Amino acid sequence: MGPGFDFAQAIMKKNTVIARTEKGEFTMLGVYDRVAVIPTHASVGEIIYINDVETRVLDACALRDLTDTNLEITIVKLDRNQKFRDIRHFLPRCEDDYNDAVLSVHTSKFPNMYIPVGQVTNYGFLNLGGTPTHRILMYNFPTRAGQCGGVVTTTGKVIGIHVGGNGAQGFAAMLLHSYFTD
Ligand SMILES: COc1cc(C(=O)O)cc(OC)c1OC
Repeated sequence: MGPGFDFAQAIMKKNTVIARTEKGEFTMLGVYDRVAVIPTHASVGEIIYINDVETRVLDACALRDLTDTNLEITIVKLDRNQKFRDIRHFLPRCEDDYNDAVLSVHTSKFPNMYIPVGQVTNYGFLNLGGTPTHRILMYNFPTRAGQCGGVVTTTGKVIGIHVGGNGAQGFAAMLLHSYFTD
């Protein structure tokens, strides 16, 4: 409907797949080569379904900060026959607050879904499902089951992936450029 939705749609159309684990179907952001991200609570194993294709997992790393606190991001390398467009130049370098973000989701349950979530706070610490978590972004939208892994963007930046909510607020894990230096 506007330039925010334009950027979000460009990311969804080329850099997302539908990931299925034993814990559910998730929006999965492809970042470069065969490397993607997903919430850690997806519990990625040795095998994952990618757009309903059985796919070997070459590597999976559940990220933690240097205080050894959960970040809720798993980086997955997929045994896929095709690379993602490299979008690392759209990742922020530092923790920040943002204006006018979009949360985009693509699954069987929620195809081509885009939500204007407005202002995004650098919230920091969250007890996420009982797990102390750092680098959380917060937005005031009543996000639901089915939106986990959803991409959070502004115009020109891919800033986070949706990991939870409390009925009134939604919470995303930050994506930082430094996670994807190879
Ligand atoms: C349609 O929105 C954009 C898409 C892309 C892209 O390369 O996908 C790059 C942009 O910045 C130059 C955009 O504007 C912020």
